[PDB]
Amino acid sequence: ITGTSTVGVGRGVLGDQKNINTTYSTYYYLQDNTRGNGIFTYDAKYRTTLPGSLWADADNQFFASYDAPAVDAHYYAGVTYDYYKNVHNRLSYDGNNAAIRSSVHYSQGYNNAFWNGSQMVYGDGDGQTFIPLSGGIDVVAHELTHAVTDYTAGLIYQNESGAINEAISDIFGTLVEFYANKNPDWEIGEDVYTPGISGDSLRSMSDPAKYGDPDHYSKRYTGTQDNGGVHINSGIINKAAYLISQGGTHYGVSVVGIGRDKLGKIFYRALTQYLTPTSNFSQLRAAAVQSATDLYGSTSQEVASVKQAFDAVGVK
Ligand SMILES: O[C@@H]1[C@@H](O)[C@H](O)OC[C@H]1O
Ligand SMILES: O[C@@H]1[C@@H](O)[C@H](O)OC[C@H]1O
Ligand SMILES: [Ca+2]
Ligand SMILES: [Ca+2]
Ligand SMILES: [Ca+2]
Ligand SMILES: [Ca+2]
Ligand SMILES: [Zn+2]
Repeated sequence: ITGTSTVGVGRGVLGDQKNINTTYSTYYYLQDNTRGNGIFTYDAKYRTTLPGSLWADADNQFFASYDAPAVDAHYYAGVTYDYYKNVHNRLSYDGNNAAIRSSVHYSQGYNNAFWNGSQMVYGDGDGQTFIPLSGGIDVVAHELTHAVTDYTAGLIYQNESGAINEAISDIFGTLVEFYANKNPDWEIGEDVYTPGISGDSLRSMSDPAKYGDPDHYSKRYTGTQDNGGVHINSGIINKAAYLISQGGTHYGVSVVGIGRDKLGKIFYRALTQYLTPTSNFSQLRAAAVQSATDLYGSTSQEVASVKQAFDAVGVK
């Protein structure tokens, strides 16, 4: 909508207070004009029609329980935008400042979030398994990274290319969380997962097996569930990226860590320069090696660590 840019204030899913960029035109809309061609947040009103209504507020103060998921979807979309701009010189997910749209209050008790080819979509959770999922910045960045992947490598969402697609979203969801530096970790979804269970998460990058996911190619799931286990076998790639960044010895294979920022540059380059829609784990390895070579040289520690990490998880 057309209006004058202004700044509102509200509270997130987790009760934290934050300023949000809004637009004034009779009402104050969740429309952030400071980032590319806008970040737009919508209210699905407990239904499944998308995008719904552009969020409209009467006084620019968003402290109601009902507003919190919209506050966080709006705010964390901006953080993810900032990450890709400042770290990877990328303007929005299509690299040309496409408008980022997010709908919250999707359905009733919906325990998920997703990028639907055009926008992000967040359920409220049933209050038991999930609270509103936009409250997890790694969830938001996870979904928005899917838009980045769809516009670049285009990894088919099935089998190994689908698991790479999932791993990429877990990776950059985690790196965006570290970028904001609020209780960051190598776990996925901890902030919105099981409010009644402390210390758990949806997946673990540091130790995929913690939740039954493979941490080695030999343990990969080859059935048909989950489009061939795209959310399961991602553990194999998640573990390799954890090892690249943090180091460790895994099934007796030692990996020297190189840090988070270099992991991001290697995988972003791999994602945008070398991966294709049908790429498999082995081709991901080659992409990661060629990216680290481009960035740091064939005889670098970085290239060596990329090689050690994929050996650890059994990807040749
Ligand atoms: O109480 C809710 C209110 O916060 C919102 O603005 O409109 C829908 C209501 O359910
Ligand atoms: O507020 C209610 C909400 O809790 C539920 O998700 O759907 C029905 C609504 O009236
Ligand atoms: Ca208000
Ligand atoms: Ca965390
Ligand atoms: Ca996390
Ligand atoms: Ca929990
Ligand atoms: Zn995903």
